[PDB]
Order: sequence, then C-alpha cells, then structure tokens
Amino acid sequence: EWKRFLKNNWVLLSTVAAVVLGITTGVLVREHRNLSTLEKFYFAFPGEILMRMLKLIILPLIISSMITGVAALDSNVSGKIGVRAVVYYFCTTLIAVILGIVLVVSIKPGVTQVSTVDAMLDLIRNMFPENLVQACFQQYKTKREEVKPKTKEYKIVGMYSDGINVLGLIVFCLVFGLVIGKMGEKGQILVDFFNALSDATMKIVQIIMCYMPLGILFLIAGKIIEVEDWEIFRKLGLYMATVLTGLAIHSIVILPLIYFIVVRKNPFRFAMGMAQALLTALMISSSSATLPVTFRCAEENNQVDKRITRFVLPVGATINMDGTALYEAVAAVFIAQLNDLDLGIGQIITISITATSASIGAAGVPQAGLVTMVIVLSAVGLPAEDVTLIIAVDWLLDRFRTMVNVLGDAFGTGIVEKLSKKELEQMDVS
Amino acid sequence: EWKRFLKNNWVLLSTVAAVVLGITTGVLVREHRNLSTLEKFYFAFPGEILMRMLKLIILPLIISSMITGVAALDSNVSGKIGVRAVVYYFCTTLIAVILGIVLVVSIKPGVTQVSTVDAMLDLIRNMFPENLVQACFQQYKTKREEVKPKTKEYKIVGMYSDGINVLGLIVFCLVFGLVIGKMGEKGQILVDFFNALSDATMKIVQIIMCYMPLGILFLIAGKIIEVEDWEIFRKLGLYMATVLTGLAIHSIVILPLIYFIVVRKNPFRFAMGMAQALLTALMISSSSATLPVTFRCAEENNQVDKRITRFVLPVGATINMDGTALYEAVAAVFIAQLNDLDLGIGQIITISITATSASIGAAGVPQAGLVTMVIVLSAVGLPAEDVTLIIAVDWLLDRFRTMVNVLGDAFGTGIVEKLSKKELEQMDVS
Amino acid sequence: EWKRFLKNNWVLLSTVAAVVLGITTGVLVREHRNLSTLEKFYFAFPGEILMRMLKLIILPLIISSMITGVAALDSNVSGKIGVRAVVYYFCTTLIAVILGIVLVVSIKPGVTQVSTVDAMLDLIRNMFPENLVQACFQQYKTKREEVKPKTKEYKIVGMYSDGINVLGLIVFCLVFGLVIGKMGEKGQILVDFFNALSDATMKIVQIIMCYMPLGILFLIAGKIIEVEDWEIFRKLGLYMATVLTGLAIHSIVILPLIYFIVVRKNPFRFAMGMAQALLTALMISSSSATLPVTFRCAEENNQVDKRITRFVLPVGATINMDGTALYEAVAAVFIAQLNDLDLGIGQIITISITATSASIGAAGVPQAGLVTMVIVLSAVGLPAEDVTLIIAVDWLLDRFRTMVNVLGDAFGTGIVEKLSKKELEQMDVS
Ligand SMILES: CC(C)CCC[C@@H](C)[C@H]1CC[C@H]2[C@@H]3CC=C4C[C@@H](OC(=O)CCC(=O)O)CC[C@]4(C)[C@H]3CC[C@]12C
Ligand SMILES: CC(C)CCC[C@@H](C)[C@H]1CC[C@H]2[C@@H]3CC=C4C[C@@H](OC(=O)CCC(=O)O)CC[C@]4(C)[C@H]3CC[C@]12C
Ligand SMILES: CC(C)CCC[C@@H](C)[C@H]1CC[C@H]2[C@@H]3CC=C4C[C@@H](OC(=O)CCC(=O)O)CC[C@]4(C)[C@H]3CC[C@]12C
Ligand SMILES: O=C1NO[C@H]2[C@@H]1CN[C@@H]2C(=O)O
Ligand SMILES: O=C1NO[C@H]2[C@@H]1CN[C@@H]2C(=O)O
Ligand SMILES: O=C1NO[C@H]2[C@@H]1CN[C@@H]2C(=O)O
Repeated sequence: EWKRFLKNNWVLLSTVAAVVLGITTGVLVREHRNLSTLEKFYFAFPGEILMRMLKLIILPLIISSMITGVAALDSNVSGKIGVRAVVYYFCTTLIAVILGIVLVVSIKPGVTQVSTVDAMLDLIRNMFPENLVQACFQQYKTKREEVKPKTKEYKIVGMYSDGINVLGLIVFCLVFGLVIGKMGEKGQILVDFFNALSDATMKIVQIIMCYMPLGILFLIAGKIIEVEDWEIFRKLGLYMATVLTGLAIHSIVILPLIYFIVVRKNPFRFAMGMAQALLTALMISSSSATLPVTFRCAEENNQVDKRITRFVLPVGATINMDGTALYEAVAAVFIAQLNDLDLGIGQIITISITATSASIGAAGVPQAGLVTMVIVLSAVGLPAEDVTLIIAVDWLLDRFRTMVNVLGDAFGTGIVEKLSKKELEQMDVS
Repeated sequence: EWKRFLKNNWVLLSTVAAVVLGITTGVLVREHRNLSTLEKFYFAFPGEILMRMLKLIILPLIISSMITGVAALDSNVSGKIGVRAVVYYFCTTLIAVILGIVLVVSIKPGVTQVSTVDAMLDLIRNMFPENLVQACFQQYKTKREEVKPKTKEYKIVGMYSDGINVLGLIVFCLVFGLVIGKMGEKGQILVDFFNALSDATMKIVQIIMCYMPLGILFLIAGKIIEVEDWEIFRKLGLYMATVLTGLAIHSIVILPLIYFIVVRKNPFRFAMGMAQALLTALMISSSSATLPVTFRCAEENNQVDKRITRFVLPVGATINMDGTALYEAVAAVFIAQLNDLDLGIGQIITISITATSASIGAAGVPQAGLVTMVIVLSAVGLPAEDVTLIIAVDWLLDRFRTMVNVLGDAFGTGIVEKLSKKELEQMDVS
Repeated sequence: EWKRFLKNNWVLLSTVAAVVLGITTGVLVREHRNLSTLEKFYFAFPGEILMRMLKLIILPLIISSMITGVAALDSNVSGKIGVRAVVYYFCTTLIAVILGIVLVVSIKPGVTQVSTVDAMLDLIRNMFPENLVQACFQQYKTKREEVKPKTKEYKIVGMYSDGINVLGLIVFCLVFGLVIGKMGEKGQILVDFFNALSDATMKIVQIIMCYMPLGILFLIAGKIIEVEDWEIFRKLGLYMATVLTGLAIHSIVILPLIYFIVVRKNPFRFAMGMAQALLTALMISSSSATLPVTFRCAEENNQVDKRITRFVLPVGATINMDGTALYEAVAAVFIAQLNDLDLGIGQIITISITATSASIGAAGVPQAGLVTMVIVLSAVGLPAEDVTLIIAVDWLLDRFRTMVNVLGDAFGTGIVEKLSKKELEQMDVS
C-alpha cells in the first residue's frame, strides 16, 4: 500500500518534502557559490509567482465566502437554540483572539535579543468606503496637517493609499448577505449565484495549493541563503511555544471557566467524557470527520439531549473555530514583529476583526487556512512573503488546533443545553 | 393610539426631531464653549459617516435600477399607446427640468447680497468611457495646451480625474437593458439577476435611511456652529420660494398649455374634475397610494376610457415624475451657487440629463429620493455635505411634488386619449 | 431587387462607401483650405468616439467569451476524437501565428525606405496579477535600478502602469471556465449567466459596428489630410502582399506537409476533392454557412467517415481559424512598425498568445473580427487609431481568410481519421 498512502496524504508529505529540499538546497548553494543582490531575486521567483497567485484569489474568496456564509447562517438559525449557539460561538472566538493578541504582545517572539484618535477613526472610515470598486484595491488614511493664517490649530487631510480594503468588503458582504438571506424567494438567484461562485473559488484555491510546494521550496531556500546567524530558529521556537501556550490556557482555563459560570457543574468530568473525540481529532486532523465520534461521546457518555446536539455540532464544526483564530492572530502579530514594525491600536483591531470573521469566510474547507493567513496579513499591510516561515511549522500545530476547535463545540452543547431548558419542554409537550 | 402613530409616521417625525435637536444643540454649544478647527471636525463625524454611506450605495443603485427600469419599460410598451405615453412622459420631464434650471439661474438663491467647445465635447467623451471599471470611479477632462515649434496654435491634452462617471454608467446601462430586454428567453437570467440586485439595494438604502437622522443631527449642529450671521435662512427661504414657483408655473401654465395644443378642449374643467385626487395627494404623500382615487376621478368624472387608463396610470405613477425632476435640478444648482462656484454649459447639461433619467433609476420607491440628490450632486462634482440643508425643508415640499406628479399623469390620460383614437376603434371592432 | 440587395449586403457596401467618401472628402478639403493643429483634432472627433466605443466593449467581451468558449469546449470534448481534434486545432493555429510573425518581421512593411530576461519575466508576472479588479485597467513592469552602499550590483523595482491586462484576464477566465465546466449541476447558473452575458455583449458589438462607417469616414479623411507624400499606399500594398503570401505558403506548403507526416497519403488529391467547398467559401464569406458543402465534399467525394465528421466540422468551424490568426499577428506587427516602434520578445509573445486564444474569445461571430484587432493592439499597448488603415483593405482579404480556415478543418477531418482508427472499430462492434 505505497501508492494509496501517497494519494491519501499528499499535502503533508509534499509540504515536508518541500521544506527539507529547500533547506538542503539553501545549504548546498550557500557553501558552493556566493550570490549577488540581483541573482538572489531570480532565485526566489517561483515564490514570487506563488505570492501573486495567493493574493489574486482573496478578493473573490472573501466576497463569495462571506455572502454565502452569513446567508446560510441566517438560514440555519430558526428559534432560540440558534441565537444562543451563534452568540456562544462568536463570544468564544473573540475571547480566543484577545487571548492570542495579549500573549503574543507579552511574550514578544520575533524582536531581537502619531495619534490613536485618528487611527481609531480611520477604522470606521474604512468600514464604510466611498466607492465599492475602489474598495477592492485602495484604502483611506487621514493625517493631521497644521493650518497657517496664538494657539496651535490643525486640520485633517485624508488620502487614498494602495492595498485592498478588507474591512469594507467584509462589512458590505455581511450586510448584503443578511439582506438577501431575508428576501426569501425573490433573492434566491443571488444566493445560488454566490454559492456557485464560492464552489468555483474553492476549486481554484485547491489548484493553487497543488502548485504551492514548489513556491515554498524556493522561498525557504531564498530565506536561508541570506541568513547568516542561527537566530530565526529561536524565533520559530518561541512562536510555536506561544501558539501552544495559547491553546493550553484556552482549553484548560477559559472554556471550563465559561462552563462553570453558565452550567455550574464540574467541567473536568465533562472533558473526561469526550476523550475519544479529542483522541480522534489528534489522529485525523479534521473537525468535520471527527463529527460522528463527538456525537457518540456527547450523546451516550454525557447526558446531552439529541435535539440540541443535532443543531449545535454540525453547525459548530464549521463556524466555531477558536484555535484557528488564536493561531491567525498570533501569526499576524509575529510576522509584524519579525519585520521590525510596530502595530498601533488600529492594526490590532483590524487583525482582531479579520481573524474573528474568517470562520464564516473560509467556506468550511481544510485546504484554505493558508489563504486566510494571506487575508489577515493583507488586512493591515504586512509583507506576505514571510508566510513561508509559518507553513514550515504548520503541520505540528494543526492537530492541536483541531483539538481546541472540537473541545469548543463539545463544551458548547452542554452550555447551550443548560442555558435554555424551556424550549425542550415546550417541544416535548407539543 | 400613540405607538401605532409612531410606527406609521417614523420618517417625518424622526427627521423633524433630528432638525430640532440639531438646531438646539448647535445653539447650546455655541453659547457655552468655543470650538477650534480640529474639534469642529470630530463633532461632525457621524455626518461624515452618513455621507460616506450614501456615496457607497449609488454605484449598485444606478446600475441595477437603470437596467431593470428600462427592461421593464421595454416590456410594458406593447403597441401604440405605449410609445405615445412614454414620449409624453419624457417630454414633460424634460420641460420641467428646463423650467427649473431657468428659474434657478434667473432668481439666483444662494449668491450673497475656459472654452465651451471643449466642455460640450468632454460630455460626449464621458458618455462613452474607454474602460468600464474605471467608469465606476474616474472621469475624463480635456484642456487646451499651447504647442511650441507666426500664428498661435494649440493642441488638446486629456487626463483622468477622480470621481464617479455617472453619464457613462447611465448610457451603458440604458443600452444593456434595452439589449437584454429584447433577447427574450435567452436573457431572462440577467433580468432576474438584476431584479434581485435592485431589491437588495433598495433594502440597504432603507437601512441607511434608518441611520440617517443621527447623521443629519450632527451635520445641522456643525452647520449652525460655524454660522455667525443670519443669512442662510434667507437663502433657504428663497430656495423654497423658487421650488414653489417652479411647481406653480408648471402645473398652471405649461401642462394646460400642452393639453390645449394637443386636445383643444378646456383644461381647467379637466383640472377641476381631478380635485379629490390632488386633495388625497396633498393628504397622503405617495403617488402610488393615490392611484385608486385618480382611477375613479378620471374614469367616472372625466370621460376617459378605461382601456387607456389601465396602462397610463400605473406606469405613469412610477416613471412620470415632473415635480421631483424640477426639485432635483433646482436643488443641484442651489448647492452649486451656495459653494460660490459657477456651473458651465457642461455641468448644466449633466444635471439636466442625470435628473431626467433618474425617474427610471430610483426603482419607484418613496424612501430613495435623498439618494437621487446624492447622484446629481455627484454627477457634476459638487460637495454633497450641503445636502443637509435640503433635508431640513424637504417635508414642506414633498406633498406639492406629489401633487404635480399626479396632475402630470392625470393630464396624460386625456392627452394620449385624444392623440390616438384609431386604436380604440380597431380594438372595439376586433 | 434593389432594397433586398442593400438589406443583404449592408456591411461591405457601407464600409466601401465610407472609404470612398473619406478619401474624396480628404482630397476636397486638402485642396480648398489649410487646417491648423487644433482644427485637425475637431475634424477627427467621430473617429475618436468610435475608438472609445471599441475599447469600451473588450473587457466584458474577453471575460464572457473566454468563459463560455472554454466551458462549451470542455463540454464538446467527450472521448478521444475530441482531444485529438482540439490538439490539432491549437497546433495549427500556433503554427500559423508563428509563420505570420516570421514573415512580417522578415519582409518589414511599414518601415521607411533593456534586458530580455526582465521582459520574459514580466510576461509571467502579468499572467498572474496581484488583484483582479486592477487587472481590468493596469499592468505591471519591472526595471533594473542600481543600488548604492567593487562590483556593479543592481536590484529590481516594479511598478504598475496604465492599460488593460489582457493576459491576466485571459488566463484567469481560462481557469475559471475550466473549473465551472467541470462542476456539473452545481455550476450551471454561472454558465447560464455568462452565456447570456456573451449574447448581450455580441448584440452591443453589432450596434457599435452599425455606427462604425461614420467613424472610419472621418478617420480616413483625417489620415489623408495630414499625408503629404504617396508613401503609405506602398506600405498598404506590402501589407496586403504579406498577408497573401502568408496564406499562400500556409495553405500550400505547411498543411499538406502535416497531412503527409500524419496520414502518409497524397494531400493534393485531398485538396482537389474539396474544390466546391473552397469555391463556396470564396463566394460567400462565412465558414459556418459553407458547412453543408464541406460535409458533402468530405463525406461522398473523399472517403471520410461520418461519425468523425459530425464532430470535427461543426466544432472546427468556430474555434479553428488559422487565417484570422495569421492576419491578426501580421496586422499587429504592421501597426507596430508603422508607428516607428520596436517590439521586444515580450510583446511578440503577447501578440502570439492573444491572437491564438482569440478563436475561443470571439464567440464565433463574423461581425466581431475588428474588435479582436482592438484586443491584440491593446494587449501590447499600441495606438489603436491606425486600425482604420486595416479596415480599408479588409474586404479584399476576408474571402481568402475564409478559404484558409475551411481548408484547415477539411484537412483536419482526414488527419484525425488516420490518427485514431481503434475507436471506430470499438464503436462499430459495440
Ligand atoms: C474568561 C471569562 C472572562 C469569559 C466570559 C465569557 C462570557 C462573557 C460569555 C461566554 C458565553 C456567553 C453567553 C452565551 C450565550 C448567551 C445567550 C444570549 O441570548 C440572547 O441573546 C437572547 C436569546 C433570545 O431570548 O432570543 C444572552 C447572553 C448569553 C447568556 C451569553 C452571556 C455572556 C457569556 C457567558
Ligand atoms: C410649453 C410648450 C413649449 C410645451 C410644448 C410640448 C410639446 C413640444 C410636446 C408635449 C407632448 C408632445 C407629444 C407627445 C406624444 C407624441 C406622440 C409621438 O408618437 C410617435 O412618436 C409615433 C408613434 C407611432 O406611430 O408608432 C409623436 C409626437 C407627439 C405627438 C408629441 C409632440 C410634441 C409634444 C406636443
Ligand atoms: C511544418 C511542420 C513543422 C509542422 C509540424 C506539426 C506537428 C508538430 C503537429 C501537427 C499536428 C500534431 C498532432 C495533432 C494531434 C495529436 C494527438 C495527440 O493525442 C494526445 O495528446 C493523446 C490522446 C489520448 O490518448 O487521450 C498526440 C499528439 C498528436 C499526434 C500531434 C503531434 C504533433 C503534430 C503532428
Ligand atoms: O479542525 C480544523 N479543520 O480544518 C482546519 C481546522 C484546523 N485544521 C484546519 C486548518 O485550519 O488548517
Ligand atoms: O409622489 C411621489 N412619491 O414618491 C416621491 C414622489 C414625491 N415624494 C417622493 C419623493 O421624491 O420623496
Ligand atoms: O471564415 C470566417 N468567418 O468569419 C470570420 C472568418 C473570416 N471572415 C470573418 C472575419 O474574421 O471577419
């Protein structure tokens, strides 16, 4: 069974082979020939074509994915189980993002061993853009300029700079999907159009991901050619330790705390009841393929009713992703600290809004998370070409992210069950 | 019946409350604290967000509205009643626009107490843009530059400046809707797509209009803070007098003159026959909700046949709007004169084309006329932030505009009846 | 039968009348009044409006045409006859384009009697653009800039210049149409949407072509006003001789050579068997209206089976166009040589890719070839206003282009028949 194993596990095997070949190619080139500044640019050309192909696809991706995601989410929510589950999902995703931001600006991996009033208003000025086609490639920014005729008086001058406006497209696609999801039959052709557009965009993303290992091979070789000291391995170790301690103090402290405030039972017996689901999510790395095991572990081991589980588990396997959100926040601030920049209070809120509302805008596909890392890094303006320092270590943390996601919706069943008990009686008598 | 009256009349009541609160807030701020140049900009920030939200929505609005409007108008016109009614509607709308422009440049409310050959060719150069995506945000303009090697010889240099091209989008959406309205079954998916897009855009415009009174509150407070002399109240009085004398000499002189040229009967007995329809259009301010009363007043009081009324009245309640067109022309030139600019012969024809062809491109909705005032002011390049000086007095003239619209299509039934009498005999014998 | 002949042949008659009237108008103006530099620009204004209308329509044209063309081509190919016929079509179109480029840079009609490494990488950088809305109006270009701190070291700086990116739109529409053609039922609304969009775009192109003769009248008058010497008639004669010798050595030498390598029979008896089809394609100038005659001449005169002819002939009448591809390559390099420019090795490959993949992207319509000449001239950045020097002589070469196309797919039936004989036996026994 040699060819079947290659056909089953092509993604992880080809990523690992690309990283190994890129490291040994950069080592064998660095110890055989020097390279000038110009021929260090022609050597990292397939990585440049990959970074162009990844930024090509995010503009149909966020539009189609946000519209169909919030339309299907408006369709799935029916009564009072739906609103409670959705409020729970977005509160825990926001708590995970805030925990990740706090941990990465406190530990600071990557650093070497103005007026905030204007930035927090350019945020709201970028949520409502003045043009919907210019929001696809250019952003707004205001500066304070002094005026000339005893006191010092200024005024505010705004201008449009280059780079895509992700907040404006996210907010307009949210409002547009909520509008066409509520029109009923008169707006079904729009929902079908954007559903087919989302499926076509995910197929093109799969084609780009089939190209990807050649690009990351030449990118990793071009990274380790110019590296002279063994310093960035320490920064990658600290980044992996930051993501792992974020998932550790999110699955152990915060989510049992929420279960103890709401349900007021013992959360650790509940976590011990779901052992086989977490073991399966460690073994196979999908939250949707772990689903029958967590149905079995929440239904017959824990005393959770089936009528609530049937809604909370299959919907929470696709829009409740806490570990991926913590990962994307920590990785975006790590790439920002690696390039010797400083994030303000506008770029941190743009990271925290883009990473929260990307559970909707990833279409529930495992082979798209890299593209989400290009969205967040293009939501604030960072160079995306350091993304190749995260794909090298992604296969070490993917399983732990899956475990944190599955533990999130597994706790969510019990929390939503204890939160609303009147509706089960109302549906049990009639 | 206190809450039902609030649920019925929320628009007018909330606009009036916003104007009153903005005036008393600006008075109580102006007599308690001075404001610098910078903190006069942070105080008028919700108005800036409202003026961004209003300019966000006009680009899907004019595309969807013009395409579905001219497609449904091509569908409604069947024989020779249709062409006569449509030619009548657009001739009277053009006459009302020309009368409004003449009255506002003769009275001149707002003023304080080049080469036209190139501009009239940049008009035609902007009706056919060189790119269809750049027409969504940028315009063309030619200047005359002297050439250097006995006579003085020049040449022409063109460049693209910023701001949306409304004429190019209007002309291309006219041609595109006429094309897909005539393709039959092969172009029905496009008609359904743009119909659903138009309905979604009108729902988002209703959301923006639900936000609107907070924005106009802070805009009116920011207007009357910086005002030192009681001069702009005189200009608002002259603007209201200009709109009222435009509607007065359009409903009394011009439309009975057209009825006397075409029909050669007495128009004033015809106007006295439609008294209850005009009284209802004064009472309730909708031209589509006044429709059964004008059916009754034209059918049984006047001797107008039913077979022509069934087509002229419900189609002319949505695309024949003379009072709104006169209003938008007068208000656009009033905002142009209030900012101490001068309109050429290119901007006046752009105002007269954008205001005429906005009866099609407003989708027949009462809660969208403000957005049309943002289109005309963005068709020529005027600052839209003086729109808040027109919403303060709009509820005084809305009922008179409704009366002029209803009188227009009420005269139109009799004019189209006397114009074509062969078709009624041809459909009466067979 | 005077009015029926005018209704049948309006295109050729109106083009010839426009050329004759433009020449006699330029002669009668040049010998009656001098014209300054400024009034030579107002005289060529309808041609400027025509050249704006032609560039307005190519952006929906290439998108809709490439998507529906490659989707319907993916649908038509079923077994092994389809792949063989498609590979044959694109190999012969590429051979015709290469022959046309070689002949026009060897003969050089139009001439008067950097680093290629960077250009051949900006080609691949423009095939994958960084933004999909900016690909509709702007292109990428890299230059080499020296760096300043013993050897001379440079770096590479890229920037976005104006003009549409045709390679990026062509490649993305190819991949998008291949994706939605393979999704089956889930992507049928996209195929129907782009089919209706393609039909509407071809109707608008027919409207523009109905305007066209007034524009080419004023363009030809403006051309021959400024001409002082009788030199450009010699260049037009050499251009017609270049296109005619390209079609001559493509129909006589190259295609019988391919038939002799593959089939190893006598190709000249095969060409003599199809005499009536070529005579009809000389008489009427359509490759789709010549189709029953070439069915009859290949079926009953030549010994070609019907089961292969039923697929090769009606599909090869619309996507196998060798003469039009040779024509567009020769005409693009002729317009480039007429304006005293020099084409690199990037612009020649952009011409050779845009002209090859425009058989798909012309929607199989005879009244669209002029628009394809605006695409190729806008794929490399040439001034399109010299297109009026090619429409004057197009009706002399259109019939010979039709003959070369028909000879191409007529040889293609026999080549694909001798190439695969196992499938006919497999479908004859079962
Ligand atoms: C580590 C600590 C700081 C975490 C604290 C988390 C809480 C702030 C969150 C987590 C889950 C939240 C709950 C999730 C779901 C709901 C249901 C929600 O229901 C509705 O909005 C009304 C539904 C209806 O009646 O229609 C009300 C808030 C509530 C109880 C939330 C209250 C706030 C909670 C407890
Ligand atoms: C104050 C004064 C200057 C106003 C003058 C207005 C006139 C110039 C307009 C108003 C209504 C117009 C009429 C409205 C409708 C028609 C039908 C229209 O019919 C057709 O186009 C043909 C229909 C067919 O036979 O198919 C011919 C012009 C006509 C009589 C118009 C002629 C010009 C009129 C009288
Ligand atoms: C003047 C000279 C230089 C012209 C040379 C032309 C050749 C390079 C081309 C012309 C037609 C081509 C053939 C057209 C079609 C096919 C079928 C094609 O079939 C497949 O790809 C496999 C189909 C399958 O098995 O599914 C293989 C190549 C082949 C023989 C091509 C081989 C190359 C050929 C002979
Ligand atoms: O549980 C998951 N399924 O798909 C996502 C998430 C973690 N692993 C995937 C990823 O983000 O790569
Ligand atoms: O009669 C009318 N119904 O709707 C329109 C028009 C006048 N009042 C509305 C407006 O334009 O605000
Ligand atoms: O055979 C042909 N039918 O349509 C095309 C091609 C040659 N003549 C047309 C053209 O390109 O103009």
